[PDB]
Amino acid sequence: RRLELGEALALGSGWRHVCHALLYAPDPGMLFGRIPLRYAILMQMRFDGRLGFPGGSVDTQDRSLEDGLNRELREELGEAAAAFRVERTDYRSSHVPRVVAHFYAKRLTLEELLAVEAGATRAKDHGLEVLGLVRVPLYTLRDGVGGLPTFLENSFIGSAREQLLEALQDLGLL
Amino acid sequence: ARRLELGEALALGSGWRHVCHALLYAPDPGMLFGRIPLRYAILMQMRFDGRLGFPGGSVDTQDRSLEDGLNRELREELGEAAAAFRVERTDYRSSHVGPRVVAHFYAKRLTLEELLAVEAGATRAKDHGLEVLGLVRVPLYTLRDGVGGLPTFLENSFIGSAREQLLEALQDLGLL
Ligand SMILES: [Cl-]
Ligand SMILES: [Cl-]
Repeated sequence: RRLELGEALALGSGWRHVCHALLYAPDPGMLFGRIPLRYAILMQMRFDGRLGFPGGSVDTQDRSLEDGLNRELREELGEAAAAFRVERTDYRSSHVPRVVAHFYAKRLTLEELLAVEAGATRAKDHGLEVLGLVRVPLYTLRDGVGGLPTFLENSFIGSAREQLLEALQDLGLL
Repeated sequence: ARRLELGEALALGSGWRHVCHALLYAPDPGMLFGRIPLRYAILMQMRFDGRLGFPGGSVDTQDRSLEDGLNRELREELGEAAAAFRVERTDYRSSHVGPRVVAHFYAKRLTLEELLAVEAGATRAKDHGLEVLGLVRVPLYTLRDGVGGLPTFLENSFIGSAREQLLEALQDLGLL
C-alpha cells in the first residue's frame, strides 16, 4: 500500500507516478461567528464526481516530481499557482494498475490561497477534468454529523481520503 | 420529503420558515476528452455542512415574495454576477416540507456566458468560505466503466431533497 520515496523512486518503467498537493492556509474566520474554521484547505470535484486533490500525472518530459507537480497545478488551478512552488520539503507520502501516488502539502497565506480560488475558473481544465474547488470543513456541527464527518462520507478518489486524514492528524486536528 | 402545492405552501402560518433554492443551468456543447458530451453546465455547491446542494437560503417576512428572497440569497451566495438575471415565478419548480420548514425549488435557464461569470465571481460572494465552500458543476454523463460521472456524483452527501430536485430537473430536461 504505502512506501518510501526512495523505494518508489526506485522502480522499473512498469510504474508511472502521480503528484497531488493539499494547499492550506490559516483562517481566523468563524462560521456563523461562533465556529472556528482554523484552516482553509482546497480539494477539487473531479470529472468522475469524486473528491480529490489538484495535480496529475508526471511524464518523461519532467526534470523531477516537483516540476511535474507544479506544472500540473498551473494547468489545473491557473496563474495564481505560479505565486508559489511546491518543493521536496512539502512531500508527505507515497502510495500504491501500477501507479505510485505522491502526496504533498504546502502552507499558503490565506491571501495566496484566495487568489488560487479566484482564478481557478480560467484554468485550462476548468469545466472539464475539474468541476470546481471546495474547501474542507474542519469542524463538526452541533448535531455531531454536519461538517467534516459528513464531508468524509462523500466519494473520494484513490487514497485522497486517507491523505486528507493523515494531514489533518499532522496539523493537530485529529 | 412530503410535497406541497405553491398556493397551500404560501397559505401556511407565521410559524414556518421558508427556504428557496435555484438550479442554474446553461446549455454546453463541449466534450470531456473531446469524445463525451457535457450537454449543460449545471451549478451546485458544497455547503458548510459538507453536503452538496443548490444556491439559496432563508426567506422571511422581510421579503416582498419568495422570488425577491431567492434573488437576495443568490446574491449573498454567488455574488454580483447573479444580479444580471432574475429567477422569477415562471422558473419555479416545486415545494417540499421536518421542523416546519418549507423548501422551494427553482430552475432557471442562463446563457453559457452568464453561467461562467457566476463561477468566475463566486469567490467574492459574502457566503464564500462560510456557508459556501465552493461551486461545482454536475457531471451529467456516465463514464465507460458505468459508475464514474453522474452516478458517483449521486453517491455524495446531499442536503434535504436536492438529489431528488436535481434528478427531477434532469428528467424534465429529457435525460433518460
Ligand atoms: Cl522522473
Ligand atoms: Cl411572474
